[PDB]
Amino acid sequence: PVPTGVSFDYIVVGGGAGGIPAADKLSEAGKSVLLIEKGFASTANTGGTLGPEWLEGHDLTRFDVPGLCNQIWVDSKGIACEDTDQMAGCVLGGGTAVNAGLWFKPYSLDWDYLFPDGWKYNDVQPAINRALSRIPGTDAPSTDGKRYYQEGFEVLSKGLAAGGWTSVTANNAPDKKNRTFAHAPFMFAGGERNGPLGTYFQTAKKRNNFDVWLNTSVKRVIREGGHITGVEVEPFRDGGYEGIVPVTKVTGRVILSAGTFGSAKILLRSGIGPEDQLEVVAASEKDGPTMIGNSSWINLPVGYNLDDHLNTDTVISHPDVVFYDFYEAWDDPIESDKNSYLESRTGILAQAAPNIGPMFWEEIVGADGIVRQLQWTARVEGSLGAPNGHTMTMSQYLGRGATSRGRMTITPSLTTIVSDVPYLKDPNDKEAVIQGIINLQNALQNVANLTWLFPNSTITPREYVESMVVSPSNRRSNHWMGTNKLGTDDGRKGGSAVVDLDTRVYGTDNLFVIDASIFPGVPTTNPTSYIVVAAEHASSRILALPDLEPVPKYGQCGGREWTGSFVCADGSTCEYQNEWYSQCL
Ligand SMILES: Cc1cc2nc3c(=O)[nH]c(=O)nc-3n(C[C@H](O)[C@H](O)[C@H](O)COP(=O)(O)OP(=O)(O)OC[C@H]3O[C@@H](n4cnc5c(N)ncnc54)[C@H](O)[C@@H]3O)c2cc1C
Ligand SMILES: *[C@@H]1O[C@H](CO)[C@@H](O[C@@H]2O[C@H](CO)[C@@H](O)[C@H](O)[C@H]2NC(C)=O)[C@H](O)[C@H]1NC(C)=O
Ligand SMILES: *[C@@H]1O[C@H](CO)[C@@H](O[C@@H]2O[C@H](CO)[C@@H](O)[C@H](O)[C@H]2NC(C)=O)[C@H](O)[C@H]1NC(C)=O
Ligand SMILES: O=C1N[C@H](CO)[C@@H](O[C@@H]2O[C@H](CO)[C@@H](O)[C@H](O)[C@H]2O)[C@H](O)[C@H]1O
Repeated sequence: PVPTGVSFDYIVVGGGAGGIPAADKLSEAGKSVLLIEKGFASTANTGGTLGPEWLEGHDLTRFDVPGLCNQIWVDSKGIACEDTDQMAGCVLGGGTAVNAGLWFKPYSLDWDYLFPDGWKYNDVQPAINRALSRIPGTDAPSTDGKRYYQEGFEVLSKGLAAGGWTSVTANNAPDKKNRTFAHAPFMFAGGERNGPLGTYFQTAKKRNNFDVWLNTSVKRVIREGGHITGVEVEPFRDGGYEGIVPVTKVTGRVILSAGTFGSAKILLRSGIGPEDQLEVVAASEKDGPTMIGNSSWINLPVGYNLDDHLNTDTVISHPDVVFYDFYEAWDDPIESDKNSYLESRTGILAQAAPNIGPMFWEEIVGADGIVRQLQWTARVEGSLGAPNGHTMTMSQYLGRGATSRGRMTITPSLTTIVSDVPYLKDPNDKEAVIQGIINLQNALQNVANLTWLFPNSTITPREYVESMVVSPSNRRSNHWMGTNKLGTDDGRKGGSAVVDLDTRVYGTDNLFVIDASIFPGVPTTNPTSYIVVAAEHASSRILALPDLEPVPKYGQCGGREWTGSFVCADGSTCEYQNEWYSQCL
């Protein structure tokens, strides 16, 4: 039930990695900010209560404890988003509430390579410095600075060093991403998940010019032509709001932080995206009758440029490797570990599940002269059906420089699907994957008693890869990006860009997108830190824009090539004439 007289300078939709820092920075500016979130309170510091019984009374939830982070894989109900075919957090904090918490200071090349000018490394470096001040990493999240069950790590790390790879502290040497290995850095603090929920959101929630609406889903933005007047909400759970909440007249702005799939969905429901997809929404049961008319539609490649890390698992077994069962930690945690975590915030439970071992990287020049970026995540766990005890999984991510891309589309149910699988469309992407496995095998070839289970010694790396099914189900990294791509090439004219350098949606004066969806591709690394940095950076670009200026009566307020204000001065309205012209009348 949305209140009589309330409006906001900024409305930020979605409480994830993009939305929380954006809403924090914008409310820090003194502007009035409303953060609308689908899900409910998650970590205890947001007032979340949800978790196992051994946490009861200890001021902790399932979202606070690093060693419980893998529960999401066996118990996601009411937490994971249901309007997508992939894995996403639909609680407050979004993906940062449920992810493994890996946190990386950006590799400069990622911004220089992926982004146009104004977003290159020189441009976002102040933003990088802000994000890493708010959240420095720690590669030793146990509050005593000790690390636990490192047997496996020491196995692989010693192996790698002998193979010619160099130890770094990853976030002290962000740019050393080639033939490098490191202790895994996390956004944890005080032995707890922390992150954006622990920093950005906490400073925000203290401000009286800041408001959060939980349990509230944004159906779409309401707009007259290219000017968004408000956002339309319905309760996702009891205590959510039903209605249309306005933004400050003329001057007010909306930011879509709902995620690569969620923000794209909202745009489509708002009559922004490819014709065929808008036409799907228009035909739909839920939205057909109330959708904005097809003459107000803005055609942008929403859902194109779908990107993710290509994940390829590898498994080894070594006798010194010690498995820890983080799943049995949900119900019946080993008591001394329960104890050191609850009293001291120390021990294996202050580390993310499963035990996340050496982190390492290399860059491989392909036949096309394109440098492709590999990241490996070693963790102590079976993967391909290898048994859990002495195994370690080594997961290769194919990152920046990969050329393959997919597409997201929307169902008649208004749920999103990955309908064009992104991975390995281009042969040189595959070559990098194969070469990386070969390269790793070379590094680890002198390690005694080390066994290759996956691929086993009788299968070549090429054969091993060639055998694998290429599908999001077994190959996704849950790093989905790119559906609202940021760029200078206006999508209305056939370009690939959904939003411009200020993250403004082409065809609008006040609508912006800050989340994973704007990245032209995936970075070297687990993307959360990058997404926070992009929010630091985008919110500053937005904050430095001059206030929007209404058009005088008879002036042009719209059209398919219009760059300007879409909103009219008092005493006139924007009126559509044709696809190239709207006038204030
Ligand atoms: C479990 C898993 C493991 C991962 N591990 C790592 C890791 O260790 N480190 C790393 O850097 N990254 C990791 N990631 C990647 C990461 O979680 C995402 O890339 C990142 O959090 C996405 O940022 P976002 O702002 O675009 O979207 P999100 O974080 O998903 O935020 C979207 C938010 O908007 C809300 N929302 C969505 N639609 C609507 C709507 N219509 N109305 C209102 N609210 C809405 C959602 O509930 C959610 O809170 C992992 C993620 C997964 C799922
Ligand atoms: C959002 O919805 C959640 C879940 O429906 C509400 O959280 C529950 O609140 C009741 C009583 O207030 C508690 O007994 C439950 O333990 C809570 N569950 C969880 C998972 O937190 C929450 O109150 C709602 N929030 C708002 C603002 O309406
Ligand atoms: C990353 O480091 C490795 C090793 O330092 C580089 O490997 C060299 O690659 C060139 C061709 O790309 C070969 O001709 C050399 O013989 C390789 N040297 C070794 C020791 O393997 C690799 O090129 C580096 N990657 C990038 C992108 O700079
Ligand atoms: O960034 C990530 N970080 C973590 C850690 O690297 C990954 O979690 C892994 O995700 C796998 C599922 O894809 C699980 O089988 C595995 O146990 C779990 O640790 C996650 O899928 C990936 O997106």
